[PDB]
Amino acid sequence: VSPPPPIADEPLTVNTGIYLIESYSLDDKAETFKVNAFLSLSWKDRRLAFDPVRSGVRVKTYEPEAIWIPEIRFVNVENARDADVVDISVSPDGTVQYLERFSARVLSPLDFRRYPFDSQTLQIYLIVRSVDTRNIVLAVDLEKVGKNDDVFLTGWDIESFTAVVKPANFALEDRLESKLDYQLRISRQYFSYIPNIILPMLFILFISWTAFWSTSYEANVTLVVSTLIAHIAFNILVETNLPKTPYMTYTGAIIFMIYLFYFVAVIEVTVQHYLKVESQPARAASITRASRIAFPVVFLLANIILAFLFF
Amino acid sequence: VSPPPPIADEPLTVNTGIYLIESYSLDDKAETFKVNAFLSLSWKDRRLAFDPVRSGVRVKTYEPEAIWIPEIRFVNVENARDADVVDISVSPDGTVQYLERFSARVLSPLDFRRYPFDSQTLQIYLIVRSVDTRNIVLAVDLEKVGKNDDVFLTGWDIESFTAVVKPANFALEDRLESKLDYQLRISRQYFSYIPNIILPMLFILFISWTAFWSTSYEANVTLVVSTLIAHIAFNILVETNLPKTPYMTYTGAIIFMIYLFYFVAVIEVTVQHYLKVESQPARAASITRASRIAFPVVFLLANIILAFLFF
Amino acid sequence: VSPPPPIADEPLTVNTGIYLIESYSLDDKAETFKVNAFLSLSWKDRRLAFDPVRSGVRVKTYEPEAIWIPEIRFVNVENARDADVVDISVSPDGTVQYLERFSARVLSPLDFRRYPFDSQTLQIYLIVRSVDTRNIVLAVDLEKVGKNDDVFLTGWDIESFTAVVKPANFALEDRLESKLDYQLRISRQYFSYIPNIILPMLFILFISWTAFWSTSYEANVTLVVSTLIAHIAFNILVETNLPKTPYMTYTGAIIFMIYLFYFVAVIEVTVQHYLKVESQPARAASITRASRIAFPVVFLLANIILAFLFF
Amino acid sequence: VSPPPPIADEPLTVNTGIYLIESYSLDDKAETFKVNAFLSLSWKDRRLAFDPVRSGVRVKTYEPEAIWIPEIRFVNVENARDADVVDISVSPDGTVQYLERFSARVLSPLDFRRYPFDSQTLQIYLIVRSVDTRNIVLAVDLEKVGKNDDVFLTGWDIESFTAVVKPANFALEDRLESKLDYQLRISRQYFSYIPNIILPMLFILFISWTAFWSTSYEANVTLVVSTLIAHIAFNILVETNLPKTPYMTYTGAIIFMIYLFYFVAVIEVTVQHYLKVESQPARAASITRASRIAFPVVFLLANIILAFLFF
Amino acid sequence: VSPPPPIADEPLTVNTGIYLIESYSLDDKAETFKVNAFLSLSWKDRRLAFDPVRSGVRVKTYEPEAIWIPEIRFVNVENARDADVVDISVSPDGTVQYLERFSARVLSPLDFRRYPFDSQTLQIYLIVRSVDTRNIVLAVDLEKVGKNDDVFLTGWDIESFTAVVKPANFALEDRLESKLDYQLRISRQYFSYIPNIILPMLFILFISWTAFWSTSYEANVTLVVSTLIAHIAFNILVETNLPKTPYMTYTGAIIFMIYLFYFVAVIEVTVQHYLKVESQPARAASITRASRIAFPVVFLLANIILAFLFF
Ligand SMILES: [Cl-]
Ligand SMILES: [Cl-]
Ligand SMILES: [Cl-]
Ligand SMILES: [Cl-]
Ligand SMILES: [Cl-]
Ligand SMILES: [Cl-]
Ligand SMILES: [Cl-]
Ligand code: NA
Ligand code: NA
Ligand code: NA
Ligand code: NA
Ligand code: NA
Ligand code: NA
Repeated sequence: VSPPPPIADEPLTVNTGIYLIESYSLDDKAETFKVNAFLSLSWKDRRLAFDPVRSGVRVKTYEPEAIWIPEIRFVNVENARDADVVDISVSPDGTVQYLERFSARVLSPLDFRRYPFDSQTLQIYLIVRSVDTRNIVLAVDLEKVGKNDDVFLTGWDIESFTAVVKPANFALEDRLESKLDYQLRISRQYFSYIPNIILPMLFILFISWTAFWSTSYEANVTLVVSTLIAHIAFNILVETNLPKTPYMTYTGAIIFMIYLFYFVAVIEVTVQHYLKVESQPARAASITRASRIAFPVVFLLANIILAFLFF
Repeated sequence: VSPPPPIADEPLTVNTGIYLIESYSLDDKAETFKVNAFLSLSWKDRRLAFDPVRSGVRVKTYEPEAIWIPEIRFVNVENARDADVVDISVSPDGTVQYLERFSARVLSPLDFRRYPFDSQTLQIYLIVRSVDTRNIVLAVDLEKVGKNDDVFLTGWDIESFTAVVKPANFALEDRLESKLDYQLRISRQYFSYIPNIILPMLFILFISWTAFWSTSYEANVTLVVSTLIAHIAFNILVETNLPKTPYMTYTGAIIFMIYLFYFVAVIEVTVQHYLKVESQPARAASITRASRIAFPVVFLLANIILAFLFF
Repeated sequence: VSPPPPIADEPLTVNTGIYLIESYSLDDKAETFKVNAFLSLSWKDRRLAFDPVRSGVRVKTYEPEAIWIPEIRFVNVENARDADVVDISVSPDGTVQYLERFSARVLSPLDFRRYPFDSQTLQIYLIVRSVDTRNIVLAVDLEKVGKNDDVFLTGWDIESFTAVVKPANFALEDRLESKLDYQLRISRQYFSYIPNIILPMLFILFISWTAFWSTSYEANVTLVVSTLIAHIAFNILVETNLPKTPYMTYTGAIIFMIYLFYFVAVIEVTVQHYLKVESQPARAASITRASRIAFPVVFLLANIILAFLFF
Repeated sequence: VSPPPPIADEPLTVNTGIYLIESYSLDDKAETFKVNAFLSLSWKDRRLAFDPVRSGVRVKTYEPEAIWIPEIRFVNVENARDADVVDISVSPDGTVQYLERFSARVLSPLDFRRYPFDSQTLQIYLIVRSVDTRNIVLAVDLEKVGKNDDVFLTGWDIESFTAVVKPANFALEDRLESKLDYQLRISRQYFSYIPNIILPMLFILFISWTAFWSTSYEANVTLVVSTLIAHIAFNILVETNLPKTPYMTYTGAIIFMIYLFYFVAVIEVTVQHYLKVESQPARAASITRASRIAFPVVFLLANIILAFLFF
Repeated sequence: VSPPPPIADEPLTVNTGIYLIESYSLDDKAETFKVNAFLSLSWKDRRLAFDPVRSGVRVKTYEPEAIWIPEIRFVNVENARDADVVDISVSPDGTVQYLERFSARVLSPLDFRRYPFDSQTLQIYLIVRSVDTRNIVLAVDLEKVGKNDDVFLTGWDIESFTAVVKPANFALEDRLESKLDYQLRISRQYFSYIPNIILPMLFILFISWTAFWSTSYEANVTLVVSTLIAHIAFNILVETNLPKTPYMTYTGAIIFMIYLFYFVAVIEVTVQHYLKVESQPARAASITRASRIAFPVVFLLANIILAFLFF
């Protein structure tokens, strides 16, 4: 089969739509999600036109093999989509109405700067390559763009599914390509991070500060080093659920800054002991009393400044 | 092939029946499960009718290619089901009796609020898309719905496998769709959680309370901080077998609350030492004696209130 | 093609055989194993009979497409088996001799009660569905049942591969089904559990009992709490190699019981200190002396009783 | 079909070009990467020549089945590439212009010596096997060699995508082979290694050196042994993201050397205590004072020498 | 198609050759490796013979479909190999020269007794099943056995790739089978085990022996118990990279024996304290002084004896 011939010198407009059935597996480390959806295509093929009076039928159904169908592909996919044709219908004027159900693993990068309080715009790019006989341009039929009410992405809130209606038309290996941008806007459910990571991490830090109400070097060393090791365990746990970013994340900044607090608590604990041994308990006392106020105050201001830079 | 033509203006009724052969791999984190079952379909095609006297045969067998078969799909699947046709039989009146054996990865959300004492209703949605010539409606043939007595879901108790007999008929991309709800009711085997997570977690907590019968600051600091770290290990272990929920789970609530007990034990241990050093052992004694009763009592009431809110 | 017609009213007997070449991937968590074997089928089709004098040939080879072949399936498989036909041979009388080499992931439940000293009977169920024209019954040809001398299941001892020669004949969706039970009997190689889990676990427990020869509360608290944490690490390690059972396992019982020993060692360590502080070292001395004998004795009797209940 | 016949004694030149659409999943442990690209092939087949007046078209399209296409393979792939033909265009001279979109898992060794500050040259080898009738030679059409502006390897900086234009022509099993080298030059984003591994590791080491300002053997033993265990956790974490190299890596060398510092800190802590007990606090004092300067100085020079050997 | 008919009563000799292109993913726990090679087959079929004078051609190319090809299989594979035919060439006498490029996951057991200083012989078994008309025997064409110089197995040294030229001819289900043994000889790159596991493990052990230069029970208990827990972490790490063997490995032996050293250090530490408390510091002194020499000496002799038994 050959593509539909033009009346003048106009390109062929293939009207597209995506309707999400199942959205799943957002892998933060891999920066990938899986999709199960309807892909609907529509174009005019004058060669397929018929008279509904003479033919009796108001619509004709065709097997993909019988008629010309445009080679439509996804750009940002891992492998070629698993697709199964559902229906092909032709109207009297020759307007073809194609529908397939597909499944694909989409590769769209994420912005972890505000993590776990981040929002994302997942991208799905549709593309068509022009043939030598005719140039093919993509279009968005908004009535056939959308999603199921049951569509759920675990640990995420699905905000919207829309399309950037104007295609990106460009040359690639001396042939025209028509790209379309479908956008899935989602926002992370930060809830569980609070009782599982944030609050346990602050509790261990506050436990280290009880060393400011103790003269016992041996006990202090145990308090600050034990809690420091539990902080290393949280840092390791957190970095396992994220990829290696060339920038700092919100949780990353807080986790890093808390090391400085532990490091300075060790210097305080050391200085206090050294002085007690040097028979200077009075000077050691002043530094400990100051630390009781200084540590929570510097922690609160530091966190305010960090939240300000990130939000 | 074309669909069966109607006598009047009635829709085509495709009678369905899923019979579970194998139920396996319920991944709590992914909220998916895998199924292996028989799918049976039955409809009338007057075009296939024959006289049993003239043809001799009482039933005719057909290859899927030879006759019209409705395009039946699962809604909440990851990818299209792996299916293999077992038999196609036609009765004199033209009643077709289709049977296939399939396997699919079903995606159905889980409610972790009462975990590990939760029960679920796993959903399996069957669907058919109406053609322009005729509208197709699904039906449940209850004589052909069921499961093998050997069907076993590891770590779960299979309660029932039933179907919501009235289909959800609705429009989707200007065509009628007929959805059916098959339900697999299961309940978690909470047994192993008791000797592996719940009881070890309570033992370490009770070990921390032995600090209320000790005047040794150094030993107390070791007791409470060590057990706190083992509690962090259990929290990390528990959260690895579950997804990130925008709500609190039963085990989650208990695990979180226990941090508050450890935090308050550290303040008690600190206060007791401070007083002993300030030459106030009498006041420190009263607080320690009170803690011996207060801690187990507040723990028991808190747990009663939590069980009440969750069950 | 149609099935072979009967002489009288007798069912068609399909003679079966399985010869294992490769057995691998016994996942204890998934309760699955993978197999690569020969499936041999044999039946009489009188329509295929020939005279060896007239035809010259003593045997005729057919492509699967050319002749009728029974639809044979495995019951307890995850997905349909990957099969490749090796040979199809027809004798003068019409006896067909089919042979294929297949690979499948078998789902057969395991009994972890005596773990890691358990033995299993892995099940492989072969099934055939009767057609409307004729009823098909399965049979075991013992000369074609067996296993390769190289067959090795990692961490397991392969005892036998046999077949329960009498099929389970039953009705399923108003048609006859003939099921056959092939059994692979295996026994776990418990060896490595001794130097890697059992002996390290007993060593840490015996190290905790050295607290019965110490008056140092601070050292005792370190001994019992440190070793308790190493016991938690072994419990976590052990439960990762097993699924969640609704019953107690041998290792499970021992691991759990050992927590009680640690809990009671903490009470002893606490009581001893309390008394020393109360200026009652004599009473504390009696309890410590008793613990030295009591702890290993109660541990030995408890373990004898447990081994008795489980073996 | 047979290959194109020569005019004289010249080999057939198949012009190639790879245009990267997606580059993802660079696994350091496996030394693999995944690619999604355009493969374009072009050759002359005079047997396909046509007159456009006669044909009614200026460019002919063929299905792969219809015409002779050279068997082009990748060398360093795990399995055969997943390819889908996009277009085949024949011009009146007989110039075939083939285009396919493929995806493959490329196996290429990585040099971890300077890790995590390493740069790589990923290799992609194209090959063609000569037939008995004609010898096939590969060529690079530079106008068809490029990469999409969005191509992003997570945790890596993509520097260039080029081709070594001169093929490696050689004998293999008495037939000519024409190999082409496509190179992807990338450089690791070392950023995250600094706040997640390097700085936490140095902080714990500096915490161990606070033992040089303490006379408390019990506290010192806790300081040096605790931090040593946290260093073991970092070493285990680091070696999990890398394969086993028969050479030393930069991070590997630093991680190893730091063990020597911990080992010598333990000897210092031991010597200091032994002397204090032997009533020689003066000698112990000199060694401790020297250690305060010696340890950071020897650490700084050692690191300078290491950076010098590796960069 | 039928197999080539015999002149006498001689079997058909199929000449084989494997040429490795890619050898990768040796997974110790699964005892598997993945291979990507060339499989070349050659046999005489007198029916395909031609006169080069009359036919003009010196060689004829055939599609697999057109001529008889022997069903060649691998024995020790997980699934059937992914193969793609490269070329089929026929010489005047009727000598067929087949060539395919395949990929397979080979299952060959490994001997971990000397681990990580082990060497292996990975075995690849080629097999052919004789038909009723003729018996098929395999042969090795040494000129077509070999490997690419770039072939690299990560963490392993490839020594040789050879074939056991005499096939194992045997009966299996009353038909002859001709097995061939292709051997890939490899030796582990033990290098990284030295700075990552062996040396860190010895350092922690030597740190435990500093307890022999301390009278401080509290410090000793910390030294020996802390280092014991780090030894448990190395044992857990090591056993994760290996399968469960019914025999002892070299690393396994050393790791196990080191537990005995820790156990005896705890008894020494306990005895020393008990004596000091019983006002017997002189007796405690003798035992401690002896332990300083005894422990490293018994460790050195034990290790010599172990290396001797294993190498
Ligand atoms: Cl696609
Ligand atoms: Cl489906
Ligand atoms: Cl099957
Ligand atoms: Cl390829
Ligand atoms: Cl094979
Ligand atoms: Cl034999
Ligand atoms: Cl034979
Ligand atoms: Na088409
Ligand atoms: Na059909
Ligand atoms: Na301590
Ligand atoms: Na057949
Ligand atoms: Na071709
Ligand atoms: Na053939």
